[PDB]
Order: sequence, then structure tokens, then C-alpha cells
Amino acid sequence: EEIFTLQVRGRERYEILKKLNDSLELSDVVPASDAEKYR
Amino acid sequence: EIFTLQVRGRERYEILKKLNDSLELSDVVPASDAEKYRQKF
Amino acid sequence: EIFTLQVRGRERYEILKKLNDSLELSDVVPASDAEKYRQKFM
Amino acid sequence: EIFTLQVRGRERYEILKKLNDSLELSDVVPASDAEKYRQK
Ligand SMILES: [Zn+2]
Repeated sequence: EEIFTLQVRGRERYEILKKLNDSLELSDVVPASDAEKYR
Repeated sequence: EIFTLQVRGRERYEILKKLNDSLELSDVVPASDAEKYRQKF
Repeated sequence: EIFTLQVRGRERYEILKKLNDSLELSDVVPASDAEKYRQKFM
Repeated sequence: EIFTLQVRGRERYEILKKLNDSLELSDVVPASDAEKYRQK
């Protein structure tokens, strides 16, 4: 897959953005119908 | 422990809804299951 | 108009609020003005 | 300090870039100037 890079200033911001990235990754691979059941 | 956020405009709403929905999702999918879904696709 | 969002937790709320305010700022500052700030304060 | 964040896929890269550029802009715009732009 097409891989990209971002420079992030500050450690807290990196932690926040790394969490968003990982969260978005999971949402992309969980069918919406599975996701409504987990909710 | 609940707050409501005011969002001005549709484009910001969709971005911020998306992020919020995604974080909540990570709070309710089990670690082993999340891994399965990432392996699969 | 106005949309509202139910956010769970103080920490998550502060993060999404900061993001909201940052996107707002980005929308009303011209790119030309942005680069002037990015160059002079960094 | 500076960190490098790897992202897979165009969709996600664009969203995260948008957020990160936004965060950085608000680190260099004075509080006073920021509220003037919001009022304008
Ligand atoms: Zn399971």
C-alpha cells in the first residue's frame, strides 16, 4: 500500500496523532455492520 | 463523563464525527479481534 | 449552522476541541498569510 | 522534538496532514491575530 510520512512537532501531539491513525486504520477494516454491533 | 462539542460547518462536523466515531470504536473492539481485522485486509 | 457532538471523557473532549479550533483558524487564514506566519515564527 | 509518523493510504494521510498543518498554524498565529481572523 502507498506509504506516507508526516513530521510531528512535540511528543504529546505525536501521541494524539498516532492514536488517530491507529483508530482510523481499524475503522477502515471493520465492516460498518460489525461496528454497530460492538457499539 | 460526557461533553457535547459545538461544530461550526458541515466539513468540520464530518471530520470530527469521523474521528470521534473511530476512537469510540477502538474502545469497544477487543484486542484479538482488532488484530484479526487488520490481518484479513 | 451548528452541529453538536457527544464526546466521552475530558481528555478526548479537550483534544477534539483543540482540533476544532485549529481547523476553524485554518479556514479563515489565507494560505499566503499562513506561510508568512510559518516562516517568521519557526 | 520532532517525530516521524508513518501513514498507510492516501485517505488517511490527507486527513492527518490537514490536522497536523492546522495544529502547527495555530502554534504560530498570535492569540490576538487569531481572534481577528475569526471575527473577519
Ligand atoms: Zn473475540
